[PDB]
Amino acid sequence: GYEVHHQKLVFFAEXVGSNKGAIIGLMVGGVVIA
Amino acid sequence: GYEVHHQKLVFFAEXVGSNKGAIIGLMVGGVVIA
Amino acid sequence: GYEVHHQKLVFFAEXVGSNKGAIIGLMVGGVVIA
Amino acid sequence: GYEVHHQKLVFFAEXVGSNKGAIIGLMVGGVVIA
Amino acid sequence: GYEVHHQKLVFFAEXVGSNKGAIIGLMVGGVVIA
Amino acid sequence: GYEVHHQKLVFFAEXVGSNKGAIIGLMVGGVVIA
Amino acid sequence: GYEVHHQKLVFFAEXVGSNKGAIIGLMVGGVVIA
Amino acid sequence: GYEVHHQKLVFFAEXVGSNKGAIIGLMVGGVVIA
Amino acid sequence: GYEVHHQKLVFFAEXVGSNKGAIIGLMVGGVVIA
Amino acid sequence: GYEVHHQKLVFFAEXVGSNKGAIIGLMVGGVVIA
Amino acid sequence: GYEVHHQKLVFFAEXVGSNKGAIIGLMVGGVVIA
Amino acid sequence: GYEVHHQKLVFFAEXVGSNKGAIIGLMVGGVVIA
Repeated sequence: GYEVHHQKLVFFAEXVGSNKGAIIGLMVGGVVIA
Repeated sequence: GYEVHHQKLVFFAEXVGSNKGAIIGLMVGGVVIA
Repeated sequence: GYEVHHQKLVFFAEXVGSNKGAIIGLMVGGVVIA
Repeated sequence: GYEVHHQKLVFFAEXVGSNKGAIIGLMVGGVVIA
Repeated sequence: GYEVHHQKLVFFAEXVGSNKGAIIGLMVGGVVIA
Repeated sequence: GYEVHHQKLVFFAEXVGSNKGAIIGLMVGGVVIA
Repeated sequence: GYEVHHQKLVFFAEXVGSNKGAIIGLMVGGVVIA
Repeated sequence: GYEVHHQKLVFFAEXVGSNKGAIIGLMVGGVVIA
Repeated sequence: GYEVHHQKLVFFAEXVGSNKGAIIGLMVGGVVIA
Repeated sequence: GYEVHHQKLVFFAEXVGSNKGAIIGLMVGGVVIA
Repeated sequence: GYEVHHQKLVFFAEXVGSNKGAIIGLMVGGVVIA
Repeated sequence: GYEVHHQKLVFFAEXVGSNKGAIIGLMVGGVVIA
């Protein structure tokens, strides 16, 4: 079990052209890339 | 079981042309890229 | 089981031309890209 | 069990062209790259 | 069990072209590269 | 059990072209490269 | 003459008990405290 | 003459008890404290 | 004449008790303390 | 004439009790303390 | 004339009790202390 | 004329009690102490 709390996240992104993947600020769980 | 709470997220994005993927600020669960 | 609560999310997006993917501020569940 | 709390994260990204992977600010869980 | 708290993280990224891997600011859990 | 707290991390990255591995600012857990 | 434009401001405040002063997100002009 | 434009400001404040002064995110002009 | 543009500012504040002065994230102009 | 542009500023503050002065992240202009 | 651009500044402050002066991350112009 | 650009500055401060002077991370211009 995951207990994630009290996060202050600021995400700046620039350009980001032809993104074919995942761009996530805060991710809880699992990321599978194929 | 996931328990996510008390998040203050700010997401800035610029440009972002021809995005074919997922751009997520806060994601809970699972991301599969194929 | 997922328990997500108490989120303060601000999402800024600029440009974003010809987006063919998913642009989500807060996502709970699962994202599959194909 | 993971207990993650009280994080102040600032993420700056520039360019980021043709990203086919995962770009995450804060990730809790597991990342599998294939 | 992992207990991670009270982190002040600043992440600067530039260029980052054709990224096929994982670029994470703060990661808790496990990273498998294949 | 790991107890990590009170970290002030600043991460500067430049160029970073065609990254196929993991670039992490703060990582807690385990990294397996294959 | 002041020309202020194109500002994206996010202001988070917590607690803030018995405030006797001015708490302003974006202020243009002049502030006099006495 | 002042020409201020294109600002992305995020302001986090915590506690802030019995504030008798000015707490400003973005201020253009003049501040006099007495 | 002042020409200030293209600023990405993140301001974290904690505690801040009995503030009698000016706490500003981005200030353009003049500050006089008396 | 001052031309200030393209600044990425992150400001962390802790405690800060009974501040009678000016605490500024980015300041353009002039500061006079008396 | 001053031309200041392309600055990546991270400012950490701790304690800072009874500050009667100026605490600035990035300052352009002139500072007079009296 | 001053041309200052491309600076990556990290400033750590601890304690800093009863500061009556100027504590600046990056300063361009002139500092007069009296």
